[PDB]
Amino acid sequence: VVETSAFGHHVQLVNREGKAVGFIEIKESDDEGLDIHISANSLRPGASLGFHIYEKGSCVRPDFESAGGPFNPLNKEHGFNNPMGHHAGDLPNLEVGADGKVDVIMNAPDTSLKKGSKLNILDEDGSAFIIHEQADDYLTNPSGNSGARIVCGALLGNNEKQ
Repeated sequence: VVETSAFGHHVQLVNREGKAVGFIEIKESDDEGLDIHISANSLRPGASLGFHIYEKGSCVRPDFESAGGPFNPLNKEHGFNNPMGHHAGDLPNLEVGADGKVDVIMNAPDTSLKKGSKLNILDEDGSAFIIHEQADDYLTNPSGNSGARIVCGALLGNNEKQ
């Protein structure tokens, strides 16, 4: 009939235009690196639905103490090979095209998300996942965007003591 997720409490990845409405379904395992199922869904356009750890707190920081986010200025050109050039700041491997079925669970640096605390990989910005600044929804007419903060999902664990 219907199914259900595993664990709870996660950073939902939704977009005002992306249409995405998945979530960060992490299911700590016990093998190597990680074995979570962080992949959004409910999309269509070749837009993005989040980004790599590059945000300060999940919708809990305006702009003052180290903005963070991506790098480089606006720069809205993107040319496979132009005289101007472009870089932006790298793009996440999750820009629709497969139902946002992008689950990273193969070879990891140090994703000890099975230590016994969801994701004990709290380093500067644990796991940040901002769902914005990307879209490229070829619509222009309704209410697309192609760059604008609306959703987020940066849940960077916090820990500190003497």
